[PDB]
Amino acid sequence: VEYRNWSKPQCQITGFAPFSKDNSIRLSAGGDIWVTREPYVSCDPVKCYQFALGQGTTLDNKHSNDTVHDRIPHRTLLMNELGVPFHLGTRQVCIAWSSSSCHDGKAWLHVCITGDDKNATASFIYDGRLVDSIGSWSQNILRTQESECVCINGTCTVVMTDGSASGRADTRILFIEEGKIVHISPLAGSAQHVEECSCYPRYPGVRCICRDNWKGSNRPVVDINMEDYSIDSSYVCSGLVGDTPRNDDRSSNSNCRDPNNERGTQGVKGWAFDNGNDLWMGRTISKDLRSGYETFKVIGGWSTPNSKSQINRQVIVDSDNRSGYSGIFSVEGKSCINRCFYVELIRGRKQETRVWWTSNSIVVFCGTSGTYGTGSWPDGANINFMPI
Amino acid sequence: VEYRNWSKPQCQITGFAPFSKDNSIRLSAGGDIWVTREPYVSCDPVKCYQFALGQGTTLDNKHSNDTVHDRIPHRTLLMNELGVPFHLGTRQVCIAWSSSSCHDGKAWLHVCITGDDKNATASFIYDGRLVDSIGSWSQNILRTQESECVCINGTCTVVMTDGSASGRADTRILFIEEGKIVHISPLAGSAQHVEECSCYPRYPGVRCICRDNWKGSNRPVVDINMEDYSIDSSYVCSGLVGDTPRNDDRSSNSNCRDPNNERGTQGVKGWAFDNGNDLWMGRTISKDLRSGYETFKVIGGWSTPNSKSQINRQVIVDSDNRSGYSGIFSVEGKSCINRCFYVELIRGRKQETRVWWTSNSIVVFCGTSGTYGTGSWPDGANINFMPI
Amino acid sequence: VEYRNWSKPQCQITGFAPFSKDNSIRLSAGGDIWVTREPYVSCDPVKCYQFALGQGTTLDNKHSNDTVHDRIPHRTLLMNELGVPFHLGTRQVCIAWSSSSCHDGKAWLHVCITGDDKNATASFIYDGRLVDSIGSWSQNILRTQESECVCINGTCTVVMTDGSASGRADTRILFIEEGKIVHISPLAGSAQHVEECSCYPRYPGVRCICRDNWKGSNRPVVDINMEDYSIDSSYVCSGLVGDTPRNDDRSSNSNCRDPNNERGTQGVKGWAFDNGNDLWMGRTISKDLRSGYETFKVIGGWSTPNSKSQINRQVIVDSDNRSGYSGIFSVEGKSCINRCFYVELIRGRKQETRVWWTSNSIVVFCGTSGTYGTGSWPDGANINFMPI
Amino acid sequence: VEYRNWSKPQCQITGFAPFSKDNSIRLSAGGDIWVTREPYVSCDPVKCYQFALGQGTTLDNKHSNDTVHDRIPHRTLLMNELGVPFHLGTRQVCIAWSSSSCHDGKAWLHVCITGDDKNATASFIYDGRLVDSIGSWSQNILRTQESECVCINGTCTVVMTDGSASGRADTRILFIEEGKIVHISPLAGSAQHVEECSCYPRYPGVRCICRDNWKGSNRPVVDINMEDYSIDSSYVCSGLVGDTPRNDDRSSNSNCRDPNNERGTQGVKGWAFDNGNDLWMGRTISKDLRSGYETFKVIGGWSTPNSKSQINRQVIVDSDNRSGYSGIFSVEGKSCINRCFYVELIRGRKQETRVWWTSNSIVVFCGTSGTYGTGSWPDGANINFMPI
Ligand SMILES: *[C@@H]1O[C@H](CO[C@H]2O[C@H](CO)[C@@H](O)[C@H](O)[C@@H]2O)[C@@H](O[C@@H]2O[C@H](CO)[C@@H](O[C@@H]3O[C@H](CO)[C@@H](O)[C@H](O[C@H]4O[C@H](CO)[C@@H](O)[C@H](O)[C@@H]4O[C@H]4O[C@H](CO)[C@@H](O)[C@H](O)[C@@H]4O)[C@@H]3O)[C@H](O)[C@H]2NC(C)=O)[C@H](O)[C@H]1NC(C)=O
Ligand SMILES: *[C@@H]1O[C@H](CO[C@H]2O[C@H](CO)[C@@H](O)[C@H](O)[C@@H]2O)[C@@H](O[C@@H]2O[C@H](CO)[C@@H](O[C@@H]3O[C@H](CO)[C@@H](O)[C@H](O[C@H]4O[C@H](CO)[C@@H](O)[C@H](O)[C@@H]4O[C@H]4O[C@H](CO)[C@@H](O)[C@H](O)[C@@H]4O)[C@@H]3O)[C@H](O)[C@H]2NC(C)=O)[C@H](O)[C@H]1NC(C)=O
Ligand SMILES: *[C@@H]1O[C@H](CO[C@H]2O[C@H](CO)[C@@H](O)[C@H](O)[C@@H]2O)[C@@H](O[C@@H]2O[C@H](CO)[C@@H](O[C@@H]3O[C@H](CO)[C@@H](O)[C@H](O[C@H]4O[C@H](CO)[C@@H](O)[C@H](O)[C@@H]4O[C@H]4O[C@H](CO)[C@@H](O)[C@H](O)[C@@H]4O)[C@@H]3O)[C@H](O)[C@H]2NC(C)=O)[C@H](O)[C@H]1NC(C)=O
Ligand SMILES: *[C@@H]1O[C@H](CO[C@H]2O[C@H](CO)[C@@H](O)[C@H](O)[C@@H]2O)[C@@H](O[C@@H]2O[C@H](CO)[C@@H](O[C@@H]3O[C@H](CO)[C@@H](O)[C@H](O[C@H]4O[C@H](CO)[C@@H](O)[C@H](O)[C@@H]4O[C@H]4O[C@H](CO)[C@@H](O)[C@H](O)[C@@H]4O)[C@@H]3O)[C@H](O)[C@H]2NC(C)=O)[C@H](O)[C@H]1NC(C)=O
Ligand SMILES: *[C@@H]1O[C@H](CO)[C@@H](O[C@@H]2O[C@H](CO)[C@@H](O)[C@H](O)[C@H]2NC(C)=O)[C@H](O)[C@H]1NC(C)=O
Ligand SMILES: *[C@@H]1O[C@H](CO)[C@@H](O[C@@H]2O[C@H](CO)[C@@H](O)[C@H](O)[C@H]2NC(C)=O)[C@H](O)[C@H]1NC(C)=O
Ligand SMILES: *[C@@H]1O[C@H](CO)[C@@H](O[C@@H]2O[C@H](CO)[C@@H](O)[C@H](O)[C@H]2NC(C)=O)[C@H](O)[C@H]1NC(C)=O
Ligand SMILES: *[C@@H]1O[C@H](CO)[C@@H](O[C@@H]2O[C@H](CO)[C@@H](O)[C@H](O)[C@H]2NC(C)=O)[C@H](O)[C@H]1NC(C)=O
Ligand SMILES: CC(=O)Nc1ccc(C(=O)O)cc1NC(=O)CO
Ligand SMILES: CC(=O)Nc1ccc(C(=O)O)cc1NC(=O)CO
Ligand SMILES: CC(=O)Nc1ccc(C(=O)O)cc1NC(=O)CO
Ligand SMILES: CC(=O)Nc1ccc(C(=O)O)cc1NC(=O)CO
Ligand SMILES: [Ca+2]
Ligand SMILES: [Ca+2]
Ligand SMILES: [Ca+2]
Ligand SMILES: [Ca+2]
Repeated sequence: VEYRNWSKPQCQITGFAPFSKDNSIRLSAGGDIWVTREPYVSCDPVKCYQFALGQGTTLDNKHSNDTVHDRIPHRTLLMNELGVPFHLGTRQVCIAWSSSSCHDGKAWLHVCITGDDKNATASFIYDGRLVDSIGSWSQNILRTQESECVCINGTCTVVMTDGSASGRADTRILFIEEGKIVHISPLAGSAQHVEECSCYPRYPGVRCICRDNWKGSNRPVVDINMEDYSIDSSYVCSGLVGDTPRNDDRSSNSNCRDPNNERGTQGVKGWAFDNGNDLWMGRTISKDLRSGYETFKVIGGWSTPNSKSQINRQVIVDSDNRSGYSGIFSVEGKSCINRCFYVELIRGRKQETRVWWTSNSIVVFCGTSGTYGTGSWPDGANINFMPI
Repeated sequence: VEYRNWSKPQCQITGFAPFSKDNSIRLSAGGDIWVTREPYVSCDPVKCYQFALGQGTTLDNKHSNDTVHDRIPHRTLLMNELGVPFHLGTRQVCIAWSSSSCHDGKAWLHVCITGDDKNATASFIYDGRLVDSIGSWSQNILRTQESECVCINGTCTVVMTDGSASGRADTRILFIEEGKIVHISPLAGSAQHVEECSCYPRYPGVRCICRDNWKGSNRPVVDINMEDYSIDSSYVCSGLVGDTPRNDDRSSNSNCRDPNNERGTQGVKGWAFDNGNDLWMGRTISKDLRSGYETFKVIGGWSTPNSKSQINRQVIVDSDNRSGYSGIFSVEGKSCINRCFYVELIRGRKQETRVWWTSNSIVVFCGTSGTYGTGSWPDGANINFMPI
Repeated sequence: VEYRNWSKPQCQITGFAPFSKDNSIRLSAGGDIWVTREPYVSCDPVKCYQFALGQGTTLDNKHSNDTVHDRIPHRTLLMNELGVPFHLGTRQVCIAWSSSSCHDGKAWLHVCITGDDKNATASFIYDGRLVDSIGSWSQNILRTQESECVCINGTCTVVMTDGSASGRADTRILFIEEGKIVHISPLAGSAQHVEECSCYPRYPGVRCICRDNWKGSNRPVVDINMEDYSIDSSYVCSGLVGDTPRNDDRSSNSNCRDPNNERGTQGVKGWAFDNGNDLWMGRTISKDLRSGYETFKVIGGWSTPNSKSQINRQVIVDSDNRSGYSGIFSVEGKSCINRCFYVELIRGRKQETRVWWTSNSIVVFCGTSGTYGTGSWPDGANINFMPI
Repeated sequence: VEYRNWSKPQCQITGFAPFSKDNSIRLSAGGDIWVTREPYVSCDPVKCYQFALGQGTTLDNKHSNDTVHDRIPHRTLLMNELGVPFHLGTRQVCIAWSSSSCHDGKAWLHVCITGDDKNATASFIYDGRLVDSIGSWSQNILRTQESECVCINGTCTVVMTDGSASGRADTRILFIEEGKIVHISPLAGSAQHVEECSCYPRYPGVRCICRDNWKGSNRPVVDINMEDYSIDSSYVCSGLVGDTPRNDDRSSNSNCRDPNNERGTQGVKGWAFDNGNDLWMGRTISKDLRSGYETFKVIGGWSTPNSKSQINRQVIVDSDNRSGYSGIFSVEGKSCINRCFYVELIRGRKQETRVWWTSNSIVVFCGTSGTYGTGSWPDGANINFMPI
């Protein structure tokens, strides 16, 4: 085998077509299915798998009550082939309440994180074995992407943070090269608060549209140069803007340079990608809550400040139901590296209160230069038939 | 590996012998088994798998109530090795309420279809990755075979339709060549309404005995020439005729040229194949309802109008119980390409009303030049022990 | 790969050591486990698997009531790796109420039998695909071994019968050579009623200690010469004698030539093997019922009429609980072909009546030249905790 | 493939980072999970698996009542990939109430033990097939490690005992070389009662920190020279001392030469390893009960009598909950052979009495030269939500 060096032009996509869905919640009312959160999908050259931080339990387990909590010593990273639900036969690849896996092209790398918020650790399991580790620097919930890291020629770069939800955090980018961290670079550029990045190969570099829990609705962008370990950062030019909550199309702004300070203290993991001066992106159809999810093309959104010229939209999840976290994921084509996204459909506590558990099912569309109709693929679980 | 080029003489079969059965419904009253419909089986050179459009749920899930509906955003294409039921560990290969998979001889192709009836899309997932897509042309339930497409030297041909259940539809045949649609040809020949075809390799071409929901009981035939992308069509010569409902042996007819207009607005996916001037075929033992299923050889049925000279019959499913959809499937032998069929044994709503769910189990016999007894292999599930 | 030609001296065993056990019944009261019967184990060069004719249902399924019946259209041949129970994820390799599988050394052969007792068929699935078939000759429950057939250089020989439980049957031996039956030879020798043979390689031939439901307690022996397709037959010389029911050690006899007519109309699948003039063998500890199971070495038992000189006995299953069918199975060693056996531990109806189901779990010891203690490994399921 | 010859310098570890956890008990209240005990993990060059002696049942099976008993004919050795719970789809690799598996570098070896305490046997299944066996020598619960044996160049050494819990036992070390026992050597050195050893490669030899149920809290050490089949033994120099029960840090002692006779009649499987004159080790945080588990580095602990100079400690399992057995396990790195440990988290009868079952879940950290925070990863199962 050789390493993934991703040297192929990004495909010229026309929009998004359907790819996977697992009905996990639907099945949960009639099968021993896990109770996960903050999911994502990644693929090795031959096939894809779906990741998710389970709650160390099943929906029918009374151990589901209080599944809202974000970090318990029992959150383990599950890993199935893309399309097969998290049934008792699922492998818990490692202990972690926050993660990121990528496949250098020879084996898998799994940034797994557990422990006290104040003082947590991060295990770097590569090729099944624990190659290195690192500990909490700012002694405050050392976290990472909750999406897949990316590798180019042997080095895989994961951007992690440790600092303060709504406040100045110490974000840095590790260059774990085959399990062992070969270098660490503090965040450069303008960005004011990088959280849970959605990264993707941009030969010869890596680009990340992230989050910003501090004071921006417009998405942060963290560019890592693979050549010299450098870093740069900014924000998306898009005027539409995509985080949640956010202001609203008419009254939202961004200048690619600073946090817009428009309902900013807030967030949800999102994604996006350039293409010429344009920006393929997607956000919740709702601007206050995580309901529904749309995607569209903002002509100019990449290179021109506050552009609100939208186009090619699509309802992935109708507005009348829940959405959630969202990341990106690439797949090498025979001629070009395609772009794909997934959607976390969360159900349970806080929003819906009939139940005492909080799990989620996924949905994944993929770039396509072909044609396509219209639809809305929600979770589908009747909360009234659900356990608890 | 090389591609399947199917250049082998079709075996000279004597009848049909037993091959698989999964008791899915039987097991459903005592196990987390899925709730599928419109099943089929296909095989790559080494082994076979069984497909089925599940209802994004299990029989015990209250989410089973109303499983009668044909298309919900939750229907995903399941895929197991031939013989292992759709238990929670089954992979949902893609989102689709209508499909067709084939294996060019190097990897699998999966025509998956979801979305609004009015405007649906069709994803062409090949080798795990989404290679292309196409959208609804007549803006009316873009559908396909619900059986396996066939490939010769690299090009795989699936015939799809989009138009009007009982009325003129726009049927066309795509030539997806390794995920990407390399050509599309509108239906030629006489045929008046091709629906859910059962196709099979007929080196150097592909032949399809399909359905006809408009005005025929006799089965349509769609021949695709692989050489020039052409098309031709007609109807089976058989006087016995095999759709449902249909008239009845004595009073049924066909002339290989036009819809017989004998209870025609009606249908069920069926299959058949030539052999000299003869026609191996199978239909429900009942001519009004889908109960039971028989097979036999009509001497002349292929090349001579309205032939009712039957022979070599066999009861696969006794008349006293349910049958359903049915397709064909080929398997390369060491010297000849064998012919095989499967039977959808449906249970649940509308017909049986004790329950509120509608699932099905399969049965599959395969051509054989050997000897064989007689039997009847139904579903076997006691509807009185069944959930709901 | 090459074929198994078994040219190695049989190991010089000292007795039997433990190998597998699946606790299937025990697990059945707390898991979706199948309801099988007439089990057996076989191995391909690399590993072993365990076979069993399930009842097309689980113990918790109400579909378990009446699982006593021997042949229903729903009995399918299950196949797991040696040691993993028949859980919903088990593959139903084919439809069959009587079978025999062997592995020529390149792929598997599965003699599967279903259909009407009067007129049943026998599918010969080889390398996943149906290669041939044969139909019922004496129009009376065409059956076979319920153990593994054996192959030498490409030809695999299964001995089947069709005739009359307690009466003259037409037993014959097929020489299915890679799926296709290359020859059939009627039973020769003295034997008066061969039923469900336990066969084993005896380079360059195959030997079978079978059953005799007609008028013998002493076991039949069917030798097949691979060289010329011939056959020969007789009975074991052993005076101890091992079928059930049988007379009793003191008053039991045999002369290697004729049925002893000592409680003969009766049977249970058993096994045994030579070694010089001696005979390794095993029978139920009880001589009327199937309770318990023992093994021992009869010095002379092979070559000398009515020898009752026993030695090296062992209680595999203590007398206070159920046993059942039993077959043999070989395994190639690095220097010699080892001999192994398995024991069907049946539970359920007729004998135990608290329940309405009849399933079984297995136990398997294997030859050993080493040392070993003593024990008793029964089923272990508390019938009072069991479903129904 | 080649054999594992382990010729690499042991890594220079800084402490322990998280690796796996299976939440088995947590899942048991909502899934068909097995009821095991005395677990362990081992890895072949490519990946790891987790072993455990199940109780031939599930927690929901009424067959769980009385799962406290240590040896029943139904205890079978389960084997899953590291991270996937013991769900019905788990393979019972053999019959055994005491075991040890290792992988010579070409295939697996499984020392499985069952039978009467008085007269038990030990099957040596290698490469799937039973290669040899041995019987009970002192006719008293022939037992072994309950951890993984180790192999160097083709010979795998397991140290077994048979004798008297609290009294002089006959411990010996077998040198099973590819299934067949090529030599046996009685225990040499000073050690007074070796029980369930935790062994590890120390090129060109093997070292074992074991137990001592007789009259020591300080751990026994059994060194096996691979070169000449010799043996040597002693006790750890550490003054901290790690068994349970034990005296207490201030008042505990050891001189590397004799049993300390400090609460000695007692035990629990533990582990430890040298590093220069130092000793990496771990024990329960409690000195009377098995609650909690800690690890630390005793500077000098290896080469200097009664050293109590501790350092680098860590709470793996907080003191407020249960721990249990513990073994070691090695993993070859790209440059050095890393050291790892696992912790048996037991739940059920005797200690906790709300329930009638006694199962356990595991936790596994692995050596690391990196950094790491602090945490406590217990079982997590709310005994009040648990079955029975
Ligand atoms: C491909 O296919 C699309 C499908 O797009 C998406 O449509 C779904 C529904 O919106 C969405 O959830 C799914 O995920 C698809 O991706 C084709 O067009 C689209 O489909 C429908 C119908 O054309 C549009 O749906 C809207 O939402 C309501 C529910 O479906 C519907 O009621 C809305 O219509 C109201 O306005 C119409 C005129 O537009 C009017 O006739 C009615 O009055 C109607 O009723 C409301 O209005 C009144 C009060 O305000 C009262 O009558 C009554 O109380 C009621 O509340 C609306 O139609 C969807 O927006 C539409 N267009 C698009 C661009 O998606 C599309 O043909 C094709 N396009 C592409 C690019 O492939
Ligand atoms: C191989 O084996 C076949 C098996 O073929 C199929 O038979 C099953 C039953 O029909 C079918 O479900 C299964 O799937 C097999 O594939 C051998 O022959 C066949 O088997 C039976 C018996 O010979 C035939 O079955 C028919 O269906 C009824 C249920 O089994 C049965 O009652 C029918 O018989 C009535 O007529 C007979 C004479 O034919 C007469 O003796 C009785 O009176 C009987 O009773 C009814 O009639 C009266 C009122 O009308 C009253 O007595 C009473 O009220 C009752 O209702 C009939 O026998 C099946 O048709 C038959 N033939 C064939 C060609 O399949 C076959 O030997 C062999 N063939 C081949 C090609 O391999
Ligand atoms: C290896 O290990 C064997 C184990 O062999 C098998 O023993 C188990 C029990 O029989 C069997 O189920 C398991 O599968 C093993 O494979 C060692 O020896 C064997 O073990 C026991 C004890 O030595 C023998 O068991 C017999 O069965 C009864 C239950 O265990 C037991 O009660 C019987 O003993 C009666 O007789 C003894 C003297 O023999 C006497 O002291 C008592 O009185 C006892 O009690 C009954 O008798 C009276 C009324 O008749 C009353 O006292 C009271 O009411 C009660 O009913 C008997 O001991 C087993 O037979 C024995 N021998 C053998 C050769 O297996 C063996 O050491 C070693 N051998 C080898 C070849 O490896
Ligand atoms: C990396 O991160 C460690 C984490 O180490 C371990 O800490 C967990 C809790 O002990 C453990 O279960 C987990 O597995 C970790 O591996 C960082 O430091 C450690 O964390 C905490 C806080 O610093 C320490 O925990 C102790 O245990 C109690 C529960 O957490 C806590 O209440 C204890 O504190 C009592 O003393 C403090 C001063 O120490 C005082 O402020 C309070 O009064 C407090 O309250 C009790 O005392 C009074 C009565 O006696 C009353 O106030 C009241 O009734 C109450 O009972 C204590 O803090 C843990 O020991 C600590 N240190 C270490 C070295 O682990 C560490 O920063 C970093 N280290 C490394 C090497 O990476
Ligand atoms: C990126 O990876 C590809 C695959 O390793 C490299 O291209 C291959 O190697 C040589 C030199 O380019 C050619 O003969 C092959 O035909 C190439 N493979 C294919 C599929 O075209 C490529 O050089 C790598 N490096 C860069 C910088 O792109
Ligand atoms: C159809 O496929 C077969 C397999 O690729 C082709 O035949 C093989 O290739 C060469 C030329 O025919 C022969 O030496 C081999 O012996 C053939 N294989 C076998 C199993 O016979 C065949 O040419 C393909 N093309 C056509 C048009 O049939
Ligand atoms: C039985 O099978 C074995 C394996 O195919 C044959 O022996 C091998 O082939 C040649 C000729 O004997 C030797 O160089 C190899 O060393 C043999 N293999 C082994 C493992 O010894 C053997 O000839 C076959 N035929 C017969 C009649 O025994
Ligand atoms: C231990 O095992 C290794 C692997 O088999 C042996 O080293 C390899 O073999 C030759 C001779 O040493 C070298 O060319 C290879 O480069 C070695 N492999 C690696 C990865 O370095 C080694 O000799 C074995 N024996 C001993 C005593 O260490
Ligand atoms: C470790 C962890 O709590 N991850 C999260 C997951 C979801 C959410 C969320 O609110 O959906 C938040 C966090 N935490 C943060 O991002 C804090 O800035
Ligand atoms: C997509 C879809 O509804 N497929 C079907 C499946 C079964 C049936 C059926 O009636 O069994 C019908 C359809 N639809 C049509 O064929 C309409 O002409
Ligand atoms: C097909 C079938 O019934 N197999 C059997 C299995 C078990 C038994 C049994 O009685 O255990 C009997 C049979 N049948 C016969 O052997 C009749 O001679
Ligand atoms: C075979 C067996 O009983 N193994 C054990 C497991 C656990 C324990 C235990 O007490 O945790 C004890 C034993 N037995 C012994 O070690 C006797 O010295
Ligand atoms: Ca924000
Ligand atoms: Ca019609
Ligand atoms: Ca008899
Ligand atoms: Ca002790």
